[PDB]
Amino acid sequence: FSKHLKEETIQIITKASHEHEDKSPETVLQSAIKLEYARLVKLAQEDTPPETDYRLHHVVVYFIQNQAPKKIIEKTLLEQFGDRNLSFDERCHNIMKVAQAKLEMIKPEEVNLEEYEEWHQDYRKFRETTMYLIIGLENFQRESYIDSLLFLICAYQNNKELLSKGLYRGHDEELISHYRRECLLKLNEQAAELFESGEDREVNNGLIIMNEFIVPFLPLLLVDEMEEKDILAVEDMRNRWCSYLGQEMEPHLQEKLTDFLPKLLDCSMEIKSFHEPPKLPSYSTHELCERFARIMLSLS
Ligand code: NA
Repeated sequence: FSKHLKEETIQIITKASHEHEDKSPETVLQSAIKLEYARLVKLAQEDTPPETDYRLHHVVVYFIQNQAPKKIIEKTLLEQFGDRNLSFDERCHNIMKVAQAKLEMIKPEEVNLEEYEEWHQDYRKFRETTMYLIIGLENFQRESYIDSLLFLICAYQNNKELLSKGLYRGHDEELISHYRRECLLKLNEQAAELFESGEDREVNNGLIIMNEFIVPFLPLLLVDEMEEKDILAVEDMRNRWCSYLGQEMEPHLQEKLTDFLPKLLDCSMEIKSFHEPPKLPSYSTHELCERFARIMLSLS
């Protein structure tokens, strides 16, 4: 469904046609599927730099690395060669009709439809998780920590869920953990700087950060005693806000602090924030790959 994929599909069909004297669409389609699978296996096998992730380029690379059933990969490839955008060109039109014909013949014994859809839903979630991560890091790099946090929280949770299904399902946990934690710490420091400002408008914004973002999401860093850097980060944030009470405070500011400080100190009763995830924009595969590369090359 892309210029790159449509042209890659036509190119592989033409290369397939040269493999046998018989040029029937049934013969060519079988050779084209074998050639395309081999092309995607090569991508799946490649050791790539951090800015490139061939799982983002094609669902079948994700399926290979995650050891999806062969018949599920085969049906996915048949759907590629049966796509209506192959319908105009003389080289691919009759192959496309043969692929559409074979898709109808597959029996539920060969491909369970719910299993097929589950695999494609995993890949959809992997792409969504990647975009949450991209936007989270793009905002982090711009020092826009509120937008960064909400997207990184979603990337982190999605990713843990994906990786519960298998090792090749998701993204580097250390990377997302680091930026989720650093984002909370930076946003907390921004809140404290505003709280100290002595300008009522800036103080109010610091308090919005604490009441709307830091206190509600603090439990996320406490869910796992094994995540020691997360636990240490929470203690550092709690220490920062208690330190104001080590000397006399102006009474109005003290009241605003102790309005939220008990909930910062013990968030065990409100582990779920019920906050809605931010919405993702629409995106192409090319855009997903380009933006992933760009943020990986811009890490700070
Ligand atoms: Na890579």
